[PDB]
Amino acid sequence: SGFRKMAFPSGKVEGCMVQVTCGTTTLNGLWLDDVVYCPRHVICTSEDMLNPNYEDLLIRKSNHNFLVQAGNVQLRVIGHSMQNCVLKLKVDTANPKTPKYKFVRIQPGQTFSVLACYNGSPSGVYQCAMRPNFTIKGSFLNGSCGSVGFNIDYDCVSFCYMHHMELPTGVHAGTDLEGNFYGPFVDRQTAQAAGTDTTITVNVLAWLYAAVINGDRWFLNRFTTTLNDFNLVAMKYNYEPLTQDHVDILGPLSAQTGIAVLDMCASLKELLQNGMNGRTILGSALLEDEFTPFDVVRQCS
Amino acid sequence: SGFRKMAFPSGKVEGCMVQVTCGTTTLNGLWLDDVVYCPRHVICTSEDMLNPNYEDLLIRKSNHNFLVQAGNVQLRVIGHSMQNCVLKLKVDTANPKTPKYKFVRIQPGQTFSVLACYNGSPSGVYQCAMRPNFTIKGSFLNGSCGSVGFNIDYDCVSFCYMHHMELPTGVHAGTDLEGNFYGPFVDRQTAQAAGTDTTITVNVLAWLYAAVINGDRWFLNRFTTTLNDFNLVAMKYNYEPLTQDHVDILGPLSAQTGIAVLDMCASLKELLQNGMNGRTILGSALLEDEFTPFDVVRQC
Ligand SMILES: Cc1cc(CNCCS(C)(=O)=O)ccc1Br
Ligand SMILES: [Cl-]
Ligand code: NA
Repeated sequence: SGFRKMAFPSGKVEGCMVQVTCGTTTLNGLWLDDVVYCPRHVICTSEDMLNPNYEDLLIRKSNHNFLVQAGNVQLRVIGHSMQNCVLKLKVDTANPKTPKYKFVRIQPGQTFSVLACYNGSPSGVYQCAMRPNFTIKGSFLNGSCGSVGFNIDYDCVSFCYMHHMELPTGVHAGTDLEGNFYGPFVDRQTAQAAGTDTTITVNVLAWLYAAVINGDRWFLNRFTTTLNDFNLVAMKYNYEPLTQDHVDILGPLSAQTGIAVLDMCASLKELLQNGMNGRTILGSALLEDEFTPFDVVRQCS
Repeated sequence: SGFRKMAFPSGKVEGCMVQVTCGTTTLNGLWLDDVVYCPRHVICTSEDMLNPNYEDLLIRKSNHNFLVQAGNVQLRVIGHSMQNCVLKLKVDTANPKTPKYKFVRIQPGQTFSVLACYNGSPSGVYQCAMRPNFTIKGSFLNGSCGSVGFNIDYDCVSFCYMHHMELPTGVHAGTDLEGNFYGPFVDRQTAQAAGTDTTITVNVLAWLYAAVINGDRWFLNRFTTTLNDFNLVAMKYNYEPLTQDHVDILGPLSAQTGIAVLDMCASLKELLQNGMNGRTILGSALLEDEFTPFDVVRQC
């Protein structure tokens, strides 16, 4: 037993991290087959970043303006193009460490592992959720840009995130690997704030199941409720609505414990109103919302 | 900006994880050069659980009683020996993925990454600390036995923990990679209980210094304290005594932030007295004790 914020093993992704330099800017790229993926803002000077014309800045650029380094080996760039906010550098050599992979776009509430890198060198792994306001509460210092987020499904790496920038509040904004932003953000130096964030209700519920599975049962009660009743409470506390689909995804956990989602919703309703009466759940004084139902089943079963 | 329980990249450890089978028992082994390290309890059955005579059970085994599997490849055992509570199976192939490594025994309060593994397949990675009572609050199911804890400093993997057992309170007990247990525990399923756990005071202080660095000052006060007065208070909340060693260790974070170690100690005494009054520090509504002074300087 025990319950921890757990990342996927990072090794299949560590094998894909390179350093990309354009002028004075250095950051991380993802090397898969014969292409290196990195944020297009690597082509910007600090002057450029206030109002960049990426079209113009890039036609002015050529292959030789890009220094790709895989540890102690220079990769030769033989092509360059832009997909949305991502720069694709074609290289002369396929990554012999390319895993089975696809590019996937995640939904808010979904979790993924982040390999934090500095100078194309993997430094840390941590599990994140994509927030309802499309930011992530990561840990990123300068040179972190181009760090990626991923899931593993058997042998297949699903790449879902690339880090572009930190917002004024300390939270982070990035794209999928096709360079589409998550959330209403642009890759320019400008005034950008995260929306007011919400709590991922289905994830809180999943985590209450994890707590019960690990013997932390105090908050259970004899009561049940309804989606409509609960959701008027949720909306009140800046919780996402619980849909019937959320209820069905918790299904397995509802079985293994005998606590039906609206049964557990009544526990949660009461924690939102009355609080934790001091106590903790899985060594947290907060209602944790960065474990999905899948995460709880995966780690506990 | 941001502050997260960050684990080390697990890749150098993933290339060393194999499956070890003996009798009907399967758990994880660590493949470094021509040696596979696993818990010696792999050679026990039901009737050997309470009072295993390990020297007696191991002399009755031949090399071919051990089935070592690295993915699809079967490894050939050519030798076995026991060092303390760890079994060392010699194999005919050196692991070509062996990273630079060492074995270190850590002290309570130190942090490390765990790679939780089942059937020699890595399942996930998380950060832990050695608690003052010599347990770890891990996440471990049946079959995770022989999973390892490590640090990675400057490309060298420092192995500091191998998982052996879960105690009745749901916390975890293991050995260093020389097979010596952390704490008073033994590889017998005889009744054992960990000491009352305590909060790692030096870690809480480092994490408060981290809060100040990332721009949180709400919990500072105008007070200072003597070391001795701080300990008389902190022990009433089951906090570990703070030593002059702990004070020296915080000197850098003190100098970085301009707050004296004993001023920060006054702030902690007040937080223990008041709680957080509906506020958070680095996103926590509790006082975090699984970040070391070193960890806070690395991540920040
Ligand atoms: C002493 C000890 C023995 C065991 C024996 N394995 C557990 C079940 S079985 C019959 O498959 O081996 C485990 C841990 C310790 Br600690
Ligand atoms: Cl140590
Ligand atoms: Na209930």
